[PDB]
Formats: sequence, C-alpha cells, structure tokens
Amino acid sequence: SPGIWQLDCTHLEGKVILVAVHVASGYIEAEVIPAETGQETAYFLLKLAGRWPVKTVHTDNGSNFTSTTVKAACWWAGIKQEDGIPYNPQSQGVIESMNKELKKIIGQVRDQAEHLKTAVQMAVFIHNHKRKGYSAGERIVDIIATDIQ
Amino acid sequence: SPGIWQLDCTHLEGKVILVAVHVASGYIEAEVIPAETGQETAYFLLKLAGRWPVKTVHTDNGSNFTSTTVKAACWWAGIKQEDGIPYNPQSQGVIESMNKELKKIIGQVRDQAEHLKTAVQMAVFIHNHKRKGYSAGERIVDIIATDIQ
Ligand SMILES: O=C1Nc2ccccc2/C1=C\c1cccc(C(=O)O)c1
Ligand SMILES: O=C1Nc2ccccc2/C1=C\c1cccc(C(=O)O)c1
Repeated sequence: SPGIWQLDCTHLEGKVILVAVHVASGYIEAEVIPAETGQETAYFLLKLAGRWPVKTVHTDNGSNFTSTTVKAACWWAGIKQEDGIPYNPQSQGVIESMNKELKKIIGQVRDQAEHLKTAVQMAVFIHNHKRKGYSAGERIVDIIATDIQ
Repeated sequence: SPGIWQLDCTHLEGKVILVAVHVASGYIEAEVIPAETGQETAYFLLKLAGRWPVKTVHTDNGSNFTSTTVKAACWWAGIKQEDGIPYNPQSQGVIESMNKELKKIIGQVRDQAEHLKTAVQMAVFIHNHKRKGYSAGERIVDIIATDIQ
C-alpha cells in the first residue's frame, strides 16, 4: 500500500482536472488538461512516477485502462496498471467527497488566480497541508520512509 | 536543510528547462517552458511547494529574485526567497555537473519521445531513481521523515 495510487478525473470550467491520489495518505497531485486523452494520462503518470515510488495505479476508467499509450507509460515507469473498480463501495464515495472538497477549495481561491491551473495548484497545496494530527503531506512521507527502512 | 531547494535554469533545443533541486538529497523536479519568466517561475514554485515542504528557495538569478510575481508566489506558499550566490564555490560546480548529467540522460532517451518535455520527465525519473546505496528519491523521503519526527 505505500506504492498504490488512484487516478481520478473531474470537470470544471469546461476543462478537465486529472488527479492522482495516494490512497493510504490522501496526498494528491493534479493538473489541468483540455481533455482526458491517453497521451495526457500517460505523461501525467510519467511525471508522478519520477517524483514518488509508484508501484500500482488504479486507472479511472476503461478507456485509460485499455489505452496503449497509458500501457506504454506504465511499462516504461515500472507501474502495475490495474482497473479501479471499487471492491469496497466506500471507495468511490471517498473520491466523490474529494472532488467536492477540491472544487470547494478552488472556489475559495478562484479570484486570486486568472488561470484555472493556478487555482488548482493552490488547492493541491491547501489540501496537502491541511492538518486532520498530521497532514496528507506528512503522512505520505512517513508511510514511504517506514517502507524504505 | 530539509526545506532548502535551489532553482536552476538550463537550455536545450531552443527551450528552457527549469529545475528545482533539493540540496540535501539531490532529488529534482523539472519542467520545460518556452522561456524563463517571473510568471512561469512563480507557477513552478507553487507546484513544488504543494508537493514538498519547501521552506527556503535559492533563486537562480537576479531577475527571479527581484520578480514581483515570484515574490508573490513565495509569500502565498510560505517560502523564504533567497539569493543563490555560491558562498561555497563547490555549489555552482555541482549544478553545472547536474545540468550536464541531465542533458546526457535526455540524450539517452531522446528518441523514445517526440516532445522534449517527455524526455525531460524520463530524465527526472532516471535521475531520482539512480542508486549511488540510496537513490535521491529515497534520501529526500528519509530526510523529511526524520525532520517530522
Ligand atoms: O502574483 C502572484 N501571486 C501568486 C501566488 C501563487 C502563484 C502564482 C501567483 C502570482 C501570479 C501568477 C503567476 C502565474 C499565473 C497566475 C495566474 O493568475 O494564473 C498568477
Ligand atoms: O507510448 C508511450 N511510451 C511512453 C513512456 C513514457 C511516457 C509517455 C509514453 C508514450 C507516449 C507518449 C505520451 C505523451 C507524449 C509522448 C511524446 O512522444 O512526447 C509520448
């Protein structure tokens, strides 16, 4: 579980926000893209796996699961690509809740940024630093550090 | 020193590669931009600080040190912005060496990617995973985890 991430795609202002959630910690990375393509998803995963030790990715839908470009990026980066079917039904609900929370934060910062991408990165910052006590940022580092030792 | 990062700007294929190096570990994040502007640097730092606990940034040049947009992003994200003048002359040489090493890796992967940005992220991946025995990715996590406890 230190290496397990979940992909999540949500929509705002006619654009797409692609999110990777580290399941065990709640830590996220996100980007704005014009639309969800295999190529964009592939590039996003390459960035993620260069930054964190990504072992398994639960893909967000069947198109990205099937995508040859996504499969190539997962091969390149040593990621086991899996489906994202909630065998636990409380899982989708947690993502649903996270998308709602992220959009709430985006709303709270939206006027401080001209471009949506800036607001999204402010929201990532706030999300990862929020103490719940540890923050998601603290939890992911502790989880992975423990795993290394 | 767990929170200290150094900005570095290098050039390839008529484009600019902006790099943030975590000084204590050698871990890097990087992006390709058309040219180094205050706005691009500001956005890059916002992304970085949402992902890692960035306390201090040594800026790469006087224009970014002076930039009102960079100063605003540092204020927003709780980053102490400093100059990047090598009080130790072995510092610049280490960055010089890193740029050369990064460009070497980019060369080694360049044909596997159409776009430079893909090659750069492959290079970030290889750099951060290389065992030298721990990798830069392992070192940054251990450093920050120790600091939290
Ligand atoms: O001055 C600034 N405060 C910031 C605090 C955080 C991040 C950026 C800024 C920033 C300017 C900036 C730079 C790029 C894009 C955008 C945008 O409006 O999308 C604004
Ligand atoms: O099939 C693929 N293998 C990969 C291994 C790693 C990353 C991407 C790919 C990938 C395709 C892809 C996707 C986006 C851009 C580019 C580009 O050429 O810049 C290529």
